[PDB]
Amino acid sequence: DLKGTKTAENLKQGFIGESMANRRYLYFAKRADEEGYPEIAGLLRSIAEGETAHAFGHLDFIRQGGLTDPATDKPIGTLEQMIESAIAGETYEWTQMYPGFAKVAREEGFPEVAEWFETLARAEKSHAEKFQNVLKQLKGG
Amino acid sequence: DLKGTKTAENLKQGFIGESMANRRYLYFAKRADEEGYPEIAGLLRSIAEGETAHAFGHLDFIRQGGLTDPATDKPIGTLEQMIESAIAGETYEWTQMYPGFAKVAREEGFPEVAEWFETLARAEKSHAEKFQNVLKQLKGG
Ligand SMILES: [Cl-]
Ligand SMILES: [Cl-]
Repeated sequence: DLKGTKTAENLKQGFIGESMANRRYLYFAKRADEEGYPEIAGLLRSIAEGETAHAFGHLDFIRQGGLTDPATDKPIGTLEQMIESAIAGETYEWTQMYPGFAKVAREEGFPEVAEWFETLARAEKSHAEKFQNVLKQLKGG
Repeated sequence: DLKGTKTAENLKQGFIGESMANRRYLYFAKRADEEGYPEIAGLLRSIAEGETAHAFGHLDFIRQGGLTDPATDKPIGTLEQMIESAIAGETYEWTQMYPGFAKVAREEGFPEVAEWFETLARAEKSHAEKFQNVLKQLKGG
């Protein structure tokens, strides 16, 4: 009964925010590492494990409710569906999103940012190919 | 020169998507684990390390450009700023976001989802307190 509800939206938003929180806190922990704050770094890493649990619990409800992947709007019920979601998102990123970001970065006078986005387009293409090979393995039984 | 540009927006969007990709792929790897696909699971985990590198590189450009944290719109130049960003986001989540999500979940007839959001409000309150104690440690020199 979750499809089309505000609660469906809120689970998706929760997933986005918890995902960012884990990345942010681990990035902050690396700064603590460099500067010599190991107890702060360790606390950041442990809090980040909390954010993993929160993100994964949001995804559990999203699937239990027949809602789609926050990133791709594809189903993620089965493992094969999960890999198809990965392929769809990767294809978008390597063919469309990162090339477009690189072009705009060049247009706006940020060539180093553009080369980073071009690196990421190539990297996401490789990810897409790896996930396509996974799907072939799963569909072959 | 990045402030107010499309490239600033694109770095922020890139960070969001890479953050979700790492969480998604690790969630998918746990399903592969359970079902008995260890080579798929290991590949998912390795691809997820790629997404960490991509997310962190987006954050590097965001900081090098004097842009704010995608999650909180607070600066993240210094370690103290990073902890202040964590406190701001956590305060929002525990006081405002998760309580509101829980109330809406109850209004819409999803009591189990509501109890999950109430658990997360309490958890984020604890995170906020831990980060406040970190900031006190840093400001005390
Ligand atoms: Cl420390
Ligand atoms: Cl396998």
